[PDB]
Amino acid sequence: LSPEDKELLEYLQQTKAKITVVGCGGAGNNTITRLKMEGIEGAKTVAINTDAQQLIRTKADKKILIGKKLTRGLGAGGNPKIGEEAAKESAEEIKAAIQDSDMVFITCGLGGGTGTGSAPVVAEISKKIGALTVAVVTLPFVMEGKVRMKNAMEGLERLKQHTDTLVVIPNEKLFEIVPNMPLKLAFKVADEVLINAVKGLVELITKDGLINVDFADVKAVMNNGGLAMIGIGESDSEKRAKEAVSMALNSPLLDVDIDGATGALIHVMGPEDLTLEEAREVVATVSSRLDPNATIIWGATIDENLENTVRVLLVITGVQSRIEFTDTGLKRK
Ligand SMILES: Nc1nc2c(ncn2[C@@H]2O[C@H](COP(=O)(O)OP(=O)(O)OP(=O)(O)O)[C@@H](O)[C@H]2O)c(=O)[nH]1
Ligand SMILES: [Mg+2]
Repeated sequence: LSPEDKELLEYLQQTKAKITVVGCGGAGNNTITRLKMEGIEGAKTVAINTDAQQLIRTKADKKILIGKKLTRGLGAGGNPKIGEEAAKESAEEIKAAIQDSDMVFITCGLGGGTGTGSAPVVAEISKKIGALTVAVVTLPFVMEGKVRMKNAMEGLERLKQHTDTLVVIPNEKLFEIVPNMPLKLAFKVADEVLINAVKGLVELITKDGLINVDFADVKAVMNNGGLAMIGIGESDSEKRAKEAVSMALNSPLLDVDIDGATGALIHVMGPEDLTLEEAREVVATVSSRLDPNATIIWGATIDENLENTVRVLLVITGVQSRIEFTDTGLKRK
């Protein structure tokens, strides 16, 4: 290289796109494990919990047992305050774990004591170190009781204070996707949605695809994405790309008016025969449903575990004005 170049390269050296995914509580830890085992691209995984037993059986690049002096390696028993105090107690360790991150993904299942309580603390620390802070969390099933939904919503309120974009997935809507779903499989299905949402969002930024997704653009949109929701769809039919995005746009997980949506992140995933043309048809379809001033970031990657099905992950941001926070869950305005 040359004097100018060599300098630049060195510059690229220091700077980067350090992404860290943090899972809190059992649900959060279970998510991290899958990401680690199936190997999420260009992202560090961190699992944190008060329950040492859940944490020891968890797999991640780093593990932080929080609340040692407070919970003595035991869970929070559903007490959000314990999870908060515990996270506060381990603020330094958490900070060390996510230090130097350009972006931090906080994932957990709201409703318990650790995830609900610690998540907002990890988020605050994440912002203090200057990382684009994004959370992907789930709301509990109705069958879990009002108390769980209350703590969840309360935690969703605290969380919204420290995040740049807060993606919320209502588990209850999972029953609308698969009506005859056996109870013993509810959480196995939720696991799948969570993984597809987090991995899908992360790899959209880190995985080489048929088109380049710029990190600066991703910042611009997530920096103030506010409250966000997702849509998932896949098809192998004649118009696979057309059906997939149609499914995603009609997904019950995306329970809200998207016309006022400020932006969107679209991740098209398919087998080796995936073409840029299909990707564009997906974007075009979504583009018409949102405000013409909305910013749309999109990518398209090959997933060899797809055979001949195309998958579409939709993330609609800035929809908090079309939503209201009740202790029974989110309600459409
Ligand atoms: N996807 C997924 N969701 C889960 C699973 N188990 C729990 N949930 C959901 O996640 C919510 C929080 O539960 P946990 O993650 O177990 O709780 P925790 O954060 O560890 O908190 P404490 O046990 O009270 O210390 C529950 O209300 C369920 O909605 C699981 O294995 N997978
Ligand atoms: Mg626990």
